[PDB]
Amino acid sequence: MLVKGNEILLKAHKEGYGVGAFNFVNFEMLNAIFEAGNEENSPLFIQASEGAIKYMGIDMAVGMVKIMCERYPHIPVALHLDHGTTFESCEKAVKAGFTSVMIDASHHAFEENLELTSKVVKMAHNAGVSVEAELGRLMGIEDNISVDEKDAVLVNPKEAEQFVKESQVDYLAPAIGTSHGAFKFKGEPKLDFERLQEVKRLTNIPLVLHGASAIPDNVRKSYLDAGGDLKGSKGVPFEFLQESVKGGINKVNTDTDLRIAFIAEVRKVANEDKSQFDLRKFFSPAQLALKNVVKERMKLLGSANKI
Amino acid sequence: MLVKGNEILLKAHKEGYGVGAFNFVNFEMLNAIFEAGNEENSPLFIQASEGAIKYMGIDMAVGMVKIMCERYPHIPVALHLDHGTTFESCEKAVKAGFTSVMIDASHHAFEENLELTSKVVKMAHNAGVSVEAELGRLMAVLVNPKEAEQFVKESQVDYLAPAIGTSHGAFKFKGEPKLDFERLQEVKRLTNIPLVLHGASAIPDNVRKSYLDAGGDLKGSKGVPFEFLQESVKGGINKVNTDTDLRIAFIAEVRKVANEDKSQFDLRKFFSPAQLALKNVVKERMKLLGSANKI
Ligand SMILES: O=C(COP(=O)(O)O)N(O)CCCCOP(=O)(O)O
Ligand SMILES: O=C(COP(=O)(O)O)N(O)CCCCOP(=O)(O)O
Ligand SMILES: [Ca+2]
Ligand SMILES: [Ca+2]
Ligand code: NA
Ligand code: NA
Ligand SMILES: [Zn+2]
Ligand SMILES: [Zn+2]
Repeated sequence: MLVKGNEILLKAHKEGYGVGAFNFVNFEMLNAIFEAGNEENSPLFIQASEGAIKYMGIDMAVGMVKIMCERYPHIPVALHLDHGTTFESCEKAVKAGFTSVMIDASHHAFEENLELTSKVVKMAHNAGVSVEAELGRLMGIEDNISVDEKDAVLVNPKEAEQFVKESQVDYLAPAIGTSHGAFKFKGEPKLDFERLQEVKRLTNIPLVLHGASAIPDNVRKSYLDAGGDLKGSKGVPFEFLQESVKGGINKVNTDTDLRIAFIAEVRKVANEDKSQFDLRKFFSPAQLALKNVVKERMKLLGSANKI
Repeated sequence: MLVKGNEILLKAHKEGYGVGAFNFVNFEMLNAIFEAGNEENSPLFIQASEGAIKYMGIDMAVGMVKIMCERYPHIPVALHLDHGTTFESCEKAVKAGFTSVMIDASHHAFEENLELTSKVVKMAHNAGVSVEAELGRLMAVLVNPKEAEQFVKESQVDYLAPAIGTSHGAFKFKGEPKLDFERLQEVKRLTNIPLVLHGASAIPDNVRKSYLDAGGDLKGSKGVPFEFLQESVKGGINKVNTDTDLRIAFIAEVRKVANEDKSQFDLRKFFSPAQLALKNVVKERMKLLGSANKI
């Protein structure tokens, strides 16, 4: 059933596994994510960014989710606002029926981030919805990066301790070296697992990893075979995602992998039959590929069979 | 708001216009259809086939439509089961919240068709939803006006789909387009109810061109000319099933995006243009059929 996000992540935190948080922009993505959760018997964060809410309309985002939850009442699901940018946006999401909201003010100074985050928390908690906030910048720590300029980019763990204590945020996204999109690393992947472990120790709450797509070999292969361009793309290795969970990550934001898998099949159908214009013949294989990405990720993070 | 199909077709029937009935299989198609209705101030028949209902889940088909009706409360909308094949399928639709259902037993003997249709009509009318049935082969083999007269009186169906020369899909005519408008008018005279044209896509020139420019193949395809559609409405057609045109327009833009940027994998970048092309096909059709500005 639809539940507050912190009910799902507190279980993950205590039992030491990670729960995939999967973005959707329409029916096909949503359906495939839910079918994956049903087949793997796994809890789920379903998320929509502000741009996805603009695309769908917030009434439709929430609406489709509630219908899916009624279809599969046994699956614990949190409906989560991804990268909320203002108090007002988080407020609209609460009113609309989201059960978790991210207020992302990581680009603001520490005092402003904490102030805005605390304001959202007071509002959300009053409505019985959980809150995520973020510290650090979601960009790659390039090689030859200043030893100090690294501490000006990644999460400052002492900041994280105070941040969580004063804001009462339910979960925290600490930047440890990932970033959004298909182009995460020039050269070999590297994440600050020491930093992660220090944050987990200091805060003792569920933590969130953004930019956690892996760009699996089979997915890259499907996209390339269908004539797509992924030159220079590098995701977070499966081994790193498991290490992240060991280090205290409980929510794993995954969006890019889903879209590559999905669009690879759309491109393939278009390539292989020029006369095809039944939408379902494009979107059925696309759904299956996305579903399969989600199912494998659920097993990897250890959320499979945790319902 | 969401209304029984007869509310919409009776007005169209009395005032002599046609109302486009547009199929959807997901959110993008449904949103573009509704935005068309909003921009041309037109009533809407939104339909889902048995196949589309399997694809979406009937719970999602109805749910999405109701959300859209709440988004655009001024637009009269009928939610219609296209090509129901059994009593059971029609009943599920009534129970799920459809406000219109087609029971299609056209391929059966006249007697079986009338029998099954009368059963659906009894259940549906009991629940306040309208019913469409079909007579004739959509490809003698066309509707028999005297059969239609009897079929309508005994079955009490709200609207009828008489076969007059159309058929589904992009390949409607080997040669020149022809419809039996004489047959249409006789059916209209003898039944005096709203009539439904299936296989009504036109495959417009701009849509065909967008599809071919995008690498698609439409060799040999031919739809119902705009002029013939207008002649159909004049002859008594009030519901005009349109599906193929929307899909070609939509998929043309999807193909184009795939062609022009191999690195693009944001779904919205594919489906935003596809929605706009679909919306524009539907807007023009609303104007053509005369349902524009009827709100
Ligand atoms: O951390 C992530 C995903 O990480 P990933 O890119 O590795 O999958 N997320 O927060 C999801 C990304 C949201 C962006 O979507 P919009 O373009 O609609 O704003
Ligand atoms: O009459 C028509 C459409 O006519 P058109 O093909 O000229 O647009 N309709 O009844 C629509 C047919 C819908 C079929 O879709 P499925 O494949 O899901 O069964
Ligand atoms: Ca941020
Ligand atoms: Ca038939
Ligand atoms: Na988030
Ligand atoms: Na129909
Ligand atoms: Zn993110
Ligand atoms: Zn039809």
